[PDB]
Amino acid sequence: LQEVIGWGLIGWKYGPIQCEGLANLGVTQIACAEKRFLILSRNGRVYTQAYNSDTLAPQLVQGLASRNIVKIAAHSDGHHYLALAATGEVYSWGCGDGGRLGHGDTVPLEEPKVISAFSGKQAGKHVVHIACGSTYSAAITAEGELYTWGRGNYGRLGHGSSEDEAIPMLVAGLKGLKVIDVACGSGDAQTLAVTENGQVWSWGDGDYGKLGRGGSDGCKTPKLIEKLQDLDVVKVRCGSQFSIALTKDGQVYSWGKGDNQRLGHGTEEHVRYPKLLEGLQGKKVIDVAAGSTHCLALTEDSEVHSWGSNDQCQHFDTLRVTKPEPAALPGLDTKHIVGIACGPAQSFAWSSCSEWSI
Repeated sequence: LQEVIGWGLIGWKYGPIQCEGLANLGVTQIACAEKRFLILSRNGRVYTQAYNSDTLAPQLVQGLASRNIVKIAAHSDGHHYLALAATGEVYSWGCGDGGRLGHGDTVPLEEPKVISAFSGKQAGKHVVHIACGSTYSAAITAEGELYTWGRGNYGRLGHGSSEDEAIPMLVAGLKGLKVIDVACGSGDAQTLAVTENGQVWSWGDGDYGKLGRGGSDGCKTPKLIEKLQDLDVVKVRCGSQFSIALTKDGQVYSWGKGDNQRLGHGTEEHVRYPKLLEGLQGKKVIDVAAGSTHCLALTEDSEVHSWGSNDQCQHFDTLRVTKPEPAALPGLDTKHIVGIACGPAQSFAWSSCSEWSI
């Protein structure tokens, strides 16, 4: 068996715990929502489990059996889900408020439904990435177009207004650039994106300087993060009121709200421009997972570092209520971890499910 480790506020357990129930599935991805998480299996099925259930027993998400799912998404402060099929179809379910499901109404859905706006597309118009905010959604096509939809407050969708959209809408401001990553926030939310030239963009609410251009002014269309504009950034992430960027050469920058040590720089001052996370210099980071107020980082050599809030034991290596600076979690160096994920009070890490790796 693959190893799947979890810790934090988990209701099935009487530090880190081995989740054999999840290992049986062959985990490739985990998307953490607010009360539950989705698990994608090697065979392209999707399962769901609540954090606070008495029993660990992931249940099959019905309505996807037809298709081979290759990506899932959800947001750690959210109540809706996206799933992406190998053939390109996008499914959505959960809460419908503000049009976040993308079906042109605000009806909530117990079961996955195809977003017909993305069906019947031709080649480079196929969706290849999906993302959720707390109240909105995004997707990227193979050509590099970015579509957003859902709640529009503070310009989080990037279309020059605060209008909600129940149907996916092209982000015109990036038309002409190839978008390769996007991340969505919560509360008064920011949105971040990365284009193939390695430049980085932000828009939405400006509180705590999470947009990365000083002060706290928001904006309603995508704008360049000038401090990152010479680095080859390849991924972005959003936690609650803060932002993360990761370079091709494994450096990490965090900025935004400072409370509860969520930025990892060692104090709780808000940081209004992207700042290099010194605690990880020397390590080559290959992924970062941002929960609400805590983060994990996976390195090339398979170490798993964490920092931030510890109000709910998100960090099993510290007794104090925060973990100010990044530091390797013990026990995990020897397990060949390849994936990490964070919920609002939860963290997961897994090794590979190839029966060959085992």
